[PDB]
Amino acid sequence: VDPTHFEKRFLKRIRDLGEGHFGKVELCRYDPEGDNTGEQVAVKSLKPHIADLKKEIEILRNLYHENIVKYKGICTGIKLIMEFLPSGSLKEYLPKNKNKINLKQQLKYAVQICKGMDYLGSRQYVHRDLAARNVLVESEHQVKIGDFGLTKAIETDKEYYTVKDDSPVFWYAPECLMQSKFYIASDVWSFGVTLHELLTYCDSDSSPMALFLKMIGPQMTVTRLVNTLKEGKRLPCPPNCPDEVYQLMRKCWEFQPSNRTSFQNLIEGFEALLK
Ligand SMILES: COc1cc2ccccc2cc1-c1[nH]ncc1NC(=O)c1cnn2cccnc12
Repeated sequence: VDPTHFEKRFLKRIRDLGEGHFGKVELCRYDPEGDNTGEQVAVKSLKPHIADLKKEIEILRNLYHENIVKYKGICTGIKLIMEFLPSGSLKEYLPKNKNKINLKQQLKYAVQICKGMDYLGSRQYVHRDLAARNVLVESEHQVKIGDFGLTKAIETDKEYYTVKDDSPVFWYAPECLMQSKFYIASDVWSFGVTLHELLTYCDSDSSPMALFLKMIGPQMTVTRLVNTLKEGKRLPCPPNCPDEVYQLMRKCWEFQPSNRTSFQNLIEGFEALLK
């Protein structure tokens, strides 16, 4: 018996967790005993792209880190089976838990995101989609990177991956916008934007999209965004965020990828502030 092979007849749908343009994640119970005692699992599938999901499954199958969502297996068309985290993403959890999550916890979550991300980089992958919606809450003390839908391997001895083919433009570094080039330093830029979200408790009115649209004016959006970044304009300091924290966030946003901070330097910076 292969423990990573989930039989369709025992995989019982409970409800939707979230839906995208091409796929969805559902809460299922794998119940071979048929008495509702089986384990709850998160199941990613496509709407009735297939080749991309198979590449995603093989990426996650080989990633093992305390801050990366656990691969469980497959249901073969194919479905990706993962551990279920009931608290959902930071985007859903943070607005409902402000009283529980203070600055010290936001900085520990920031460290955890950086550790998962530094690990993905050491395995030669560029995430391309780091945003709060992709960071899952295990507990009030732990987060995990929860999706790898856009993840690409960077060729040995190369610095970036060029993407051929709906992009999260308000989280994208200037090289991603202008040349479709994705470096490890591009994920650091996206991390800076995710840190801004975490510090605002994912407030929709001060989302990266809302804030950049106010700067540029509410097919032409991306050109105005690139121009705004070339002028040196950046997302403002979050309310109640100390300047020393905002300075670390600003180091994620150096125009040139080679001038940006590393995830290791960010971890060191946050750990210095936590003392
Ligand atoms: C990362 O979340 C999504 C990714 C998607 C990727 C593609 C399409 C839809 C997606 C929806 C979600 C999502 N939206 N609202 C909550 C959640 N996910 C969880 O609540 C969740 C709970 N354990 N779990 C394990 C793996 C993945 N997701 C989860």
